[PDB]
Amino acid sequence: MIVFVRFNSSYGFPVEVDSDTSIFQLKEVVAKRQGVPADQLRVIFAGKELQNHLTVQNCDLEQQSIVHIVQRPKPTYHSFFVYCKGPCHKVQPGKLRVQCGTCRQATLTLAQGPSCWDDVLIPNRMSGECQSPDCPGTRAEFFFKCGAHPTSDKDTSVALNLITNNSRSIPCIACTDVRNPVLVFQCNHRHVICLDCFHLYCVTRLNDRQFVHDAQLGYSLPCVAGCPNSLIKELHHFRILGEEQYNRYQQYGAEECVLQMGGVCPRPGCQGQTCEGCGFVFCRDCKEAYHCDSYRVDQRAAEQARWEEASKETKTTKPCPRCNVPIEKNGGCMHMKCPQPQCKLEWCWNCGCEWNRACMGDHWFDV
Ligand SMILES: [Zn+2]
Ligand SMILES: [Zn+2]
Ligand SMILES: [Zn+2]
Ligand SMILES: [Zn+2]
Ligand SMILES: [Zn+2]
Ligand SMILES: [Zn+2]
Ligand SMILES: [Zn+2]
Ligand SMILES: [Zn+2]
Repeated sequence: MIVFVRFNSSYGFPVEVDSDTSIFQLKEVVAKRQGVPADQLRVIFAGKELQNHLTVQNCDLEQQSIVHIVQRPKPTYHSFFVYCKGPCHKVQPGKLRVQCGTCRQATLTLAQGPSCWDDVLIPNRMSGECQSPDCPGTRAEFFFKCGAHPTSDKDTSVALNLITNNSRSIPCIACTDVRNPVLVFQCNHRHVICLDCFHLYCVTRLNDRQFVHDAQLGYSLPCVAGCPNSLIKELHHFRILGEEQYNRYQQYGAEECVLQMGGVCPRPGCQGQTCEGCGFVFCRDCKEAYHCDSYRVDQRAAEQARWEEASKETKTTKPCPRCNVPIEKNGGCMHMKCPQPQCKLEWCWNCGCEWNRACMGDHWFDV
């Protein structure tokens, strides 16, 4: 059998595999050509990952069928997750901060803090009074920081607003495993995916060249379920793939623009008929060296793997930590205050403790 193997590239090289050939042996043969540990390689066919024990007959692979390989080398409750450009260079939980937008000083006092993503992403959406002297600024300018290490106020990361604390134990749409955090799509059902599958998914589309181009916005991916009007608008979410794969994604304009012009290279490093450049000659029909002879997701997972909602019971209401009078939460803001005048405890919904900067940063609000 011939199967075309696409590995960090648009073109797929052919591999010879017998009827009983194991997915591990395929991942052994691809490891020789590419020189990488087999225990990090992941074979994906039609969107489904193939486990090592499986065989060609079980998979329902056929002649010239395309398989991708992708390489993969009380606790703090975190609402916010960011991409830290350094030193981490990977997605991390972040701290949510605010400042006076008029003077750029982190002293902006909020009557009531933020309740959701729109409150902290839409500029000039919130308001307060700044504690700078001779500063009139009322504008709340929210920013984020990586939480994996200390950071100067100035050193800010971008929030990945789709990445969500899986506090509802929602299973993945791709793998059915309950992970944390998870990416939640902006389709009608708010479909949930784990970040391991988001990676697998983004990479598979890069090799396939199945990215979508929002003309004004750029190139993106919709929900994995194919849902309409679910393109990821916040394109910094592709930073999650890491630099190799992000870098690849950025080069998609170049490569599509060349595709539209009628251009075509099949090297792993990089008028009607030689790479010059890299220096490697090849056929244009089959992409071989110079010499031309010789996608769905399951419905049951899709129903379960939605952000959806929880019907209120018992989450809905909690007694005041100090005085015990029931308080029900309004919106997603964790910052509770007590109307009982002999008490008036400001506390955190989630932690059950007095309100403070840690709760604020880790989870001023929750989704
Ligand atoms: Zn960091
Ligand atoms: Zn100010
Ligand atoms: Zn998954
Ligand atoms: Zn969806
Ligand atoms: Zn080349
Ligand atoms: Zn050829
Ligand atoms: Zn109270
Ligand atoms: Zn808290």
